[PDB]
Amino acid sequence: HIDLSALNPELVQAVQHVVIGPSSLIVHFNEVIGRGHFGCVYHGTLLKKIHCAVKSLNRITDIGEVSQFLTEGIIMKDFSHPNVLSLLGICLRSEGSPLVVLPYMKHGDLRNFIRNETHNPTVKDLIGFGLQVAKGMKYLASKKFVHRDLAARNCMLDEKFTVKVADFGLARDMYDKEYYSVHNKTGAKLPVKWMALESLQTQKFTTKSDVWSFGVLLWELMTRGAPPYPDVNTFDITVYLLQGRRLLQPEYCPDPLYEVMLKCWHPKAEMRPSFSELVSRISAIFSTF
Ligand SMILES: N#Cc1ccc(-c2cnc3nnc(Cc4c[nH]c5ncccc45)n3n2)cc1
Repeated sequence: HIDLSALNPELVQAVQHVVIGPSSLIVHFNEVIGRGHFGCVYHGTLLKKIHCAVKSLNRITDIGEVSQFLTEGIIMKDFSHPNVLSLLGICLRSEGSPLVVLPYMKHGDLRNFIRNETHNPTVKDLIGFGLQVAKGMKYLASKKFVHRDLAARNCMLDEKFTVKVADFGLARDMYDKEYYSVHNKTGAKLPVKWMALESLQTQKFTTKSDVWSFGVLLWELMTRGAPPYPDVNTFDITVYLLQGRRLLQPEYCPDPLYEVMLKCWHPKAEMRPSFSELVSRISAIFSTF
C-alpha cells in the first residue's frame, strides 16, 4: 500500500494532474505484452472503451524507490510530440504500486517489427523509421531531456506505423534483459553496446551520448535488427571503441547514411551532429528514395 501522504506534496500535485481512478481501468493480467524488471506490461482498457497498455511497477516495493521513480518520470506528462510516447495516466489504488497507463502500440517494438521476416521492410521503409526517431529525439533534446537508453527495442510503432520514442520516464524499464550488462563502472545493468565512449568512461549521459545511441539505432534499422558487435564481449566494448573501431557499414545501408552513423560516433562529443542536423540530413537521404 503506497500512501500519498508519505510522498513529497509537490510530487503528489504533479501526479494528481494525471490520476486515473481504478473503476476507470480494466487490466487483463493474463495478457502480457511486455516484460520488465519493475513489472510486466498488460492489455488494458481505459474508460467509451480505449485499448491501452498497462505497465506494472509492482516489483518496486520500497516507498523511497517508488517516489524516486515517479519524481524522475512525471515530466513525461509535459511532453507532446507525434514521435514521442505519451502518458495516458497513473492509476493509484489500495494494494500495489501505481500502474502506469500508456497508449497501446499495435505493432509492438521497432526491433521485432523489422526482424519479422513476413514484414520485409525495404531500405526506404527503414530510413523512414529512422527519420521519425530523429524527429522524436529532436523534440526531447529541445526540452533538455536526456533519454539514456535509445535503441530499436525501445521505440514502438502504433496502428498508423508512426514511430514513438519510448522506454523513458514512467515507461522506463529493461524490456530485453539480454542487452543490459553489469560490466561497467557503475556495476548496474546498462546497455553498454549502445553507450557513447565517454559515458562508459565517465558514467555521464548527455544529449550527445543520445546521438551516439541514435547512430547505433540507425545501424540496427539497416541490418533489420541484428545485434550490434556480436563478436565483442561486454568486457571489451570500451577498449574496442578506444582503438577507433566502429560498427561496419550494413550491406543495404546507402553510403551517405553510413557517413551519418560515423558522425554520430565521433570520439569528441561536441563534434557529433545535433538531432536537428540529423533530421535535415536523413530527410534529404530519405527523399532520394
Ligand atoms: N518482445 C518485446 C518487447 C515488448 C515491449 C517493449 C517496450 C519498449 N519500450 C517501451 N516503452 N513503453 C513500453 C510499454 C508499452 C506502451 N505501449 C505498449 N504497447 C504494446 C506493448 C508495450 C507497450 N515499452 N515496451 C520492447 C520489447
